[PDB]
Amino acid sequence: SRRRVVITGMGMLSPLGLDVPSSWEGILAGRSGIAPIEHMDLSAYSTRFGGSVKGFNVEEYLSAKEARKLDLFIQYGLAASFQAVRDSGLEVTDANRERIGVSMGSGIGGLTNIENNCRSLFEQGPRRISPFFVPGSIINMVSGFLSIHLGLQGPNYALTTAQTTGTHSIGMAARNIAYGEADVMVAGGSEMAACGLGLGGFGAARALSTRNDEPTRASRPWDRDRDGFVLSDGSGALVLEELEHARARGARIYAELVGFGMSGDAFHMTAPPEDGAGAARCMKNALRDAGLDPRQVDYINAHGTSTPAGDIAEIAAVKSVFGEHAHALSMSSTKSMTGHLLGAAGAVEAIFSVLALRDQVAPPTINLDNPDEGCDLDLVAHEAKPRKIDVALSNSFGFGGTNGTLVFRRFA
Amino acid sequence: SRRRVVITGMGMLSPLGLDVPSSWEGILAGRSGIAPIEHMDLSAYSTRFGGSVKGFNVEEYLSAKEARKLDLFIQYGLAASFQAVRDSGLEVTDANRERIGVSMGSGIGGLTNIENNCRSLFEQGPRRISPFFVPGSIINMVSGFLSIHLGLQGPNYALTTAQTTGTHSIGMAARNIAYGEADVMVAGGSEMAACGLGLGGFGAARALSTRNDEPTRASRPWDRDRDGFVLSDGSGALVLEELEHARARGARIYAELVGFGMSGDAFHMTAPPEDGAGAARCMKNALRDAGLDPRQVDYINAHGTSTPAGDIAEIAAVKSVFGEHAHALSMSSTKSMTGHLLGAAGAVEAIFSVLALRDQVAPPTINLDNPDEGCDLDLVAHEAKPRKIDVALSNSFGFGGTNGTLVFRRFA
Ligand SMILES: CCN(CC)C(=O)c1cc(C)no1
Repeated sequence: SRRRVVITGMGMLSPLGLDVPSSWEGILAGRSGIAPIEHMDLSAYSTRFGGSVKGFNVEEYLSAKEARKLDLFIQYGLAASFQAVRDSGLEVTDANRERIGVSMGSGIGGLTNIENNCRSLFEQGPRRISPFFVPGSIINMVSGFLSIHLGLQGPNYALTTAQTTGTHSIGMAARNIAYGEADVMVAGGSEMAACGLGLGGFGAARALSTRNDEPTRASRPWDRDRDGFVLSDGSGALVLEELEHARARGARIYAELVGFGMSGDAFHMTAPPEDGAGAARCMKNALRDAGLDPRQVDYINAHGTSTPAGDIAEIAAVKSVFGEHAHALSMSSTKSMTGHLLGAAGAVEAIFSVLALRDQVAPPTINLDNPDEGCDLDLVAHEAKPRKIDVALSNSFGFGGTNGTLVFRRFA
Repeated sequence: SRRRVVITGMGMLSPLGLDVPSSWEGILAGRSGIAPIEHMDLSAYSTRFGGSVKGFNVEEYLSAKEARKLDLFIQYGLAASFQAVRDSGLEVTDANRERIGVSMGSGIGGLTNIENNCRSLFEQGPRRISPFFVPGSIINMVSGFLSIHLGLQGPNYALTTAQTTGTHSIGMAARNIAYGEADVMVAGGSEMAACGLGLGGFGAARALSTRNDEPTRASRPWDRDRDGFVLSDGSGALVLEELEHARARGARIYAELVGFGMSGDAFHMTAPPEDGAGAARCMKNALRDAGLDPRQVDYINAHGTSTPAGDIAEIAAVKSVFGEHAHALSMSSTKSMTGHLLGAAGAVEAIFSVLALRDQVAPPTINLDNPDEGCDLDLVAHEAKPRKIDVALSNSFGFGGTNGTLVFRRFA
């Protein structure tokens, strides 16, 4: 047997906001966080826009001196984590610190630091590389810094599964608690891949929208005029907690995490199979894990990246899994508003799935002006839809064909 | 309920060889894999040597057209993975492909490729960034490419926990099998951080030995004249398999994985605590997980990096965990010969621990000419020691205070 895992705290930086409630207000209003990227000469680039975090003040979290040691993606991960831990009300003590761990990940890690240190290396030579280049750039330093700052001695690790990172981080942290290796985990992901290297690297694969004239209309999941994903920055963290532990201290419980699925497509380095067979296996594994029938799902937060092949693969996968229930659930892509936060996508979208449960509302897929061929599900086009939601899924389908699904259920 | 996990296949690239038997021959003969680096000009660097993989032929594994797309860390991880799967005798079929996954990790991943593309970006422009920049560099793509080549549809992920990566990858993969999420996992790690940012960045932290004039003597764990770690490249992969699945197909079983521990130090971003308190918590977790009396431990493959603080912290931790039995077990650092493969260290060292069990021999700590203050355990100085080994423990410690321990034992 297995213990129950609940969500007691959430934290976020996104293109919509510097916290969860500001971000969520944007989501339910259909607001875009996408804009031309500033303080960068993007003249030579085919994409000049994305989802930046606006007005982030790291000195609310760290001293200037500690922040100078860390890449932006680590700053963002620590901000969401500190928010989530504050939101949980949890008191770390000598009696529980060995039972509290961290799994905060990233898909691409420290590109901004790699750029700035490459500048020094190329121009001046290796003796100008920062002493903090390695520890301030490696993906496990959100978990590392958070554990040092809060005195967490539980399991300490970091996943990196490209665009699936946040989903896998949360699911695997839930397993840690369910199987008794921890009582509390801080889990999620963070990403800062604006930089030239993110825009240039994805741009070279022609993976990005190039709708430079109308950045807010670029991310248009399942719309016939979509032309690839929009790159976005930020972070999501959840406090996952064993249910009896949460009840004993009088925690506020947002929702229960009942299911976690994983699969591999074993198909292609970057593209999904046309029928989303892997995504279907992963959703079926998550529902089996939750002991739920597909007919019990009310709301899906899609991966919904605005890539032609990805978006159609998900429709096929959902039709395959859900059969005569596929039209009754509501499925939306919040990436229509946030863009694609890569390894943090699954983290912020797990939060939006939990808030869909709290508020009984399916967030919109904005920009869905002309659904493409076969995109005839309830994709919540344009405007948020109040509805009954007992069970919400969140999907992430990333490079290497790596798939993750989380199942959340209302708690009372 | 929790299933038993055995080792049925192993694969490796190291500074001592292009497979496991050749590497292990070097280990038992006390041979150094460390030499001046030939693949780039290091005259401006304070460290000009390391553990390179010599004579690697990627066309033993993959077409030249595919290999040109992939950072060396991916090529090394695939080579070790392919060797491990072949060594296992396992046949992937429609009946089992959903139950076989992969967890191959890296500390830094494709830094060579990111550096080369950053040079293109800065000197020329984004138009010269490779289309394969992202899928040829990011850490999850060992697991990704391996799954595509062999048709593995089970859990597909990657850890990145700095120098603890290979140990965490193997332990977490064992938990997948133990808890019924998979029947077979390919798990381990790969690293190739020997580029200007890697050598420069560890150099700027003054973390590396600067013994340029005698590279084979540079790595000297617990020696009073040690002056930092030696940077090394390669990969380890193991096929982990549920016991009854291995028995059912008549697999050759090398050893059983009986224990896994993690802990965070919660001490410092890069320094280990002097008393080894986090390492001790991690080993005690692993020994309890294995249902063992600490006196059952015969052999410890130490982290043993040849840093002043790391090496003495490990003595303190072993004395704290094992008490008077600390004087009866044998503990060695194979990094004395291989150097520090960073995210691959725990993977190659897990393999060396399993071969210590197969061959009933403790590998030597070479270069241990003058053991430092308090370094008065059996550290198998200079020469391999034939001895009874029923239980072997492999330790890793990393940036962020992240600790892993694996416990292996002979299978009958
Ligand atoms: C054109 C050469 N090939 C196919 C063998 C490749 O580059 C290749 C194989 C996989 C997997 N991804 O890409």
